[PDB]
Amino acid sequence: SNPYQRGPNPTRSALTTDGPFSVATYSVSRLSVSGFGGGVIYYPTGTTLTFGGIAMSPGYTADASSLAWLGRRLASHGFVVIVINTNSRLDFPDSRASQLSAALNYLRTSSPSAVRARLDANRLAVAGHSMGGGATLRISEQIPTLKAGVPLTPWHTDKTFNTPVPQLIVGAEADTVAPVSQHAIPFYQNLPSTTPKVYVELDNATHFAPNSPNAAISVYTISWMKLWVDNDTRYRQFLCNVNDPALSDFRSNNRHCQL
Repeated sequence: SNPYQRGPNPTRSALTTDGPFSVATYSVSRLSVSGFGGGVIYYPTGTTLTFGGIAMSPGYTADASSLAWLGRRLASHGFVVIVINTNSRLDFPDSRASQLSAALNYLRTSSPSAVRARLDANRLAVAGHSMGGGATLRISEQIPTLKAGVPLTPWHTDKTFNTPVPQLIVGAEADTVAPVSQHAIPFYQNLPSTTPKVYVELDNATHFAPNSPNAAISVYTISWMKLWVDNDTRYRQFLCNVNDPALSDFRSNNRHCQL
């Protein structure tokens, strides 16, 4: 019996809409926190259970609203999610990584009591778009107790990240901002061979696909978070033996397909 398992047995279709948990939102004002620019918390309501936490970073120039659909999507599947605003819209990936760390500390320590009541403070993960995807890789190096990272169409000047944190990297096949041959794929290849890793390549997609509702991004992000944050092996089925019309490529070392 897995004490972290939440929700009914999944289907692929179920991972393309908001999940079964009702969601509350809390706006974190810039002037109320230090180390990051505030943001929005999405968290489950109507429940006595606790859930893992996820911090998400937008990309260059963007704010938390650019990932609002995804923060709510994840929270509704059973997670406490903070989507950050950054100190400056022009912050680069390593700065964003520091701010994700500050946001996770805040989430665990100083967020509203109703948020902390829903949070298992020890089961945490990260995701982000573009420069925020680079930040996801960087913070995974810095905090190797994180349970998972999901870099979405990631961008970073550094290509090698030494982390044991399982990563599912989403590339956009037709990306010209962070071309997968120069960003996503090198990131995937250069992670340690012993780290569980997946590369999902969205067929014909472009750089800003993650900022709009996207069924494939939802399926793979929920599944990776469930598998690693909750140890929920019911989600292996979406990550193994994959033949998905939305994808132009799927690569993995398949460490996640077994215990």
